[PDB]
Amino acid sequence: KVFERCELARTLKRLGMDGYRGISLANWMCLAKWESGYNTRATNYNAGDRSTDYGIFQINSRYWCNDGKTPGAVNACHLSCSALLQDNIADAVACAKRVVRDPQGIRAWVAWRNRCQNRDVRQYVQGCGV
Repeated sequence: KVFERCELARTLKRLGMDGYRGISLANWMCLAKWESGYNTRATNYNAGDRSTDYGIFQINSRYWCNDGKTPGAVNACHLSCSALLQDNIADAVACAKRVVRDPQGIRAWVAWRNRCQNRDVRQYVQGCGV
C-alpha cells in the first residue's frame, strides 16, 4: 500500500533486489519516490493505449504483465498487473526484475534518469534501520 521511504529499502532487500543487476537499492528506492511515492497500490491509466501502469514501479500492462483483458500485454513478467498494486510486492519485484533484466537495466522509466541518473542516491537506503 502507501508505505514510507525506509519500508521500500527493506521491502526490496527482503525480495533480494538490494544490489541486483549491478544496481543498488538506493537507486531503486529513489525512483519509487517519484514513481509512486513508496506506494504499491499506486497505478497509472492510459487513454486508448492498452498500457495501464500497475505497482510501486508503475509497470504498463502492454509490455510487462496482463491486467486481465489487455491484448497488447506481452506478459514479459508473466503475471497479473493487478497483483503489482496488491499488498504482495512479489509481483512488483518479479516484474521489476524482468524490466531491468533487459539491456536497458534501470533506465526504462525517464524519472530515473531525470532525478536519479547516476546521482548520489545512497542516502535513500543508508541509515534506514534494517
